[PDB]
Amino acid sequence: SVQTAATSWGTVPSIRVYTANNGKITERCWDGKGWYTGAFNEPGDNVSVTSWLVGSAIHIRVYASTGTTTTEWCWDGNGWTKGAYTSDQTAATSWGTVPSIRVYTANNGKITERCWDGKGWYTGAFNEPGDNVSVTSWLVGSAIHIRVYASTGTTTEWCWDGNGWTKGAYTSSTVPGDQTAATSWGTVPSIRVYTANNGKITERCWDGKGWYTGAFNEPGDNVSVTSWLVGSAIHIRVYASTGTTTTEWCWDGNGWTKGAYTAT
Repeated sequence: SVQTAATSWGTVPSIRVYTANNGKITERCWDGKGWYTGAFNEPGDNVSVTSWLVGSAIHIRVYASTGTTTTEWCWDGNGWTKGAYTSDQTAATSWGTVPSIRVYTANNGKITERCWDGKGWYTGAFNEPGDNVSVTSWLVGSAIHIRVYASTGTTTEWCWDGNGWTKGAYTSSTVPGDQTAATSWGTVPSIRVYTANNGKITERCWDGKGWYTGAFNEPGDNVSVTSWLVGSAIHIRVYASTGTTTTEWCWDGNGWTKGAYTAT
């Protein structure tokens, strides 16, 4: 299967899905006005994405990986520029507006972190075993809360609450080498952790009071996910991948419906 990562922003919204097929990562945009190919094209077998907003514009970071080489590609409004990231399988997330970017790298079963406080990159304290990694985070107004999902060749949530990593209460039924995705929203928060286990992606949910299996159930060997808020209404977009097929599935508070993105 192809490998996919996605990001969204704004209440329109605008969604960016980056699909790595045979060493060439390709973009597919959605400005609320149709799916159209984007100006992003770089070499890569793996890609993870994150984005924030500064002012009325967007800033996208896209982390392409080949072997053990991870080159960052920036969109500060002005073209796709090479980044200053040095360090395969990766997962990125941001917060604030400086911003602050963590990029967890599940190179060779040991997940390692690279942090950006705005003043250069520096290796972070995170060092946990696992083949696949996903990440999500959220702000409470002062404290950042990161949830890192490590899957040994069993998925183990790791929790940073502004003070030391601690093992999380995530429970799910996985298969060897399973592939995971995650998104979050709200202050509670609400977490949706999707895992790909031999062509059948499942959902595990946490509204703040006990994990529980979600309603989502579709076919796929890879999952990416993103969400956004229209009011207190959350809209999630999950991208399942099999071969080159990539079917978009949409939650809009009203059951799981198919999505406008082509299978491709």
